[PDB]
Amino acid sequence: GMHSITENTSWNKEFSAEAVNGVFVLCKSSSKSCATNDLARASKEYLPASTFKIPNAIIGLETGVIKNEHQVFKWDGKPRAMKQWERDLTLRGAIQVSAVPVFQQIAREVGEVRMQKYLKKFSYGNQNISGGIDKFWLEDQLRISAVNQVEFLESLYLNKLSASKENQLIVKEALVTEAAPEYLVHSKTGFSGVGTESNPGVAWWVGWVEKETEVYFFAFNMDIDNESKLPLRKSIPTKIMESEGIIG
Amino acid sequence: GMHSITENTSWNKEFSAEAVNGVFVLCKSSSKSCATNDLARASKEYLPASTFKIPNAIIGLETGVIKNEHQVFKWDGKPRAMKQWERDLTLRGAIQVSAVPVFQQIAREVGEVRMQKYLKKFSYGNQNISGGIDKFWLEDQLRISAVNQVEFLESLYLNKLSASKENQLIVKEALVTEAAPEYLVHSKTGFSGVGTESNPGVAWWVGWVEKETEVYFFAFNMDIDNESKLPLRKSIPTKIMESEGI
Repeated sequence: GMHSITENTSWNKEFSAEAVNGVFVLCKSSSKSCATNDLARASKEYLPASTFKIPNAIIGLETGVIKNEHQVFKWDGKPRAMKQWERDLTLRGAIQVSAVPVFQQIAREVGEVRMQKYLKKFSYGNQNISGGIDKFWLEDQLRISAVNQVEFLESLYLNKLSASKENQLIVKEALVTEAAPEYLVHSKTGFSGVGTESNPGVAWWVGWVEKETEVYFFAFNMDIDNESKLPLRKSIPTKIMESEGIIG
Repeated sequence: GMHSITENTSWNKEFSAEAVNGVFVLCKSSSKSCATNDLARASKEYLPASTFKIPNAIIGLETGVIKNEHQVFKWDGKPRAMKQWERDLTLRGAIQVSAVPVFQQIAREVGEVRMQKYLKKFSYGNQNISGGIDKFWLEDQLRISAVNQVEFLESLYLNKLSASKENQLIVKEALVTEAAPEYLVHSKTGFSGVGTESNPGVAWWVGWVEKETEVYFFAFNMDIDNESKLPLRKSIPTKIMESEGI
């Protein structure tokens, strides 16, 4: 509830320029002041892909599966699907390089019962974790909208998720992607893949920006059927936020 | 403490090149593996200046003087020593720009008895807060060594100070100064001033670097009698950390 959202089709400019079907949701201060290029798509649910590392990390910490912020996730030396992952990682490292196999093992250890419990507590999308504990967020039935991502991140920002404050803080530091004296960005990407014939994949960028004493929450997604379009998931939102005087 | 520290006078190069008198302490993983260019100076206590914002912030939160990490520190329009501080500020913003007025008010509200209690729990330097509740970490009185800085920051890193884990995490995020996927820096500057006739001031840089799965704790100070030398408080420790692959 209490979300107040205004459609502003002038933001479509950055999408049509690139022939992208997508949505940006941007909120100033709180979910009581949000704008989007597309009201319908703002509420449409998509696979979260690696944006699911945010709740997964919090759940891993809450359940004790992740011992504390200093746990090192060791590589067993066996092939992983991206070279970036073939190394020992911190929790922050694993989140920042989107190290799927690290979070797959976290998920397995959390287990279905506890995972379901926390997604209900977090109101995380359709809360559908069916299809395999180590892959549901990448290829099964879990879906969440940009609106819901914004409400979830706002809760995280405020430490109001149903988790310890210290666990929320740990995950928040892990999400910092830009730090300057008066400008701080927390963000996470996701990418489900290129989809299938007439069923595109989804790319995400979600997070929040603290500028001076203001805070802006954001969530972006787009249909994607070609990996070469992937950088648009950051550049389109960056341009919109620049046009609003934010990126700065 | 349990610090194991080795003198390496090869690190003196980057000082004498710039005609600087100072010390660098650098530890890999923990205080059990540290190196310095000068053991004696590494243990010598100096005025912390704005590096004191780290314990002061923690104590601010512990005592409830700081509401929480979302507290805004409103400006009241009265001119301040620096333009930069003539705006409202978050906790992080105030630390990052070293907004002394903000922390003076925090200190006053904390009070002597509590400030003393906490500096004792933290084993923070000589624990000398005499000379006025809002003055003691500037101009003389309180002094801390580079070694003690490292030990304190390692405790903070590990959430082992006598303070809530929450409050430590809040202050740790306020100290982030560089963020990349597998490189994270937490750091804080200090600079007491240019001081006097061979009673020079002190510049500090303290913090830690997380690179891949390793962590490095550092503390740097140098004598400074000329505001123009101030960039060296970063460049000398940068050159040394670079030479070690950090």
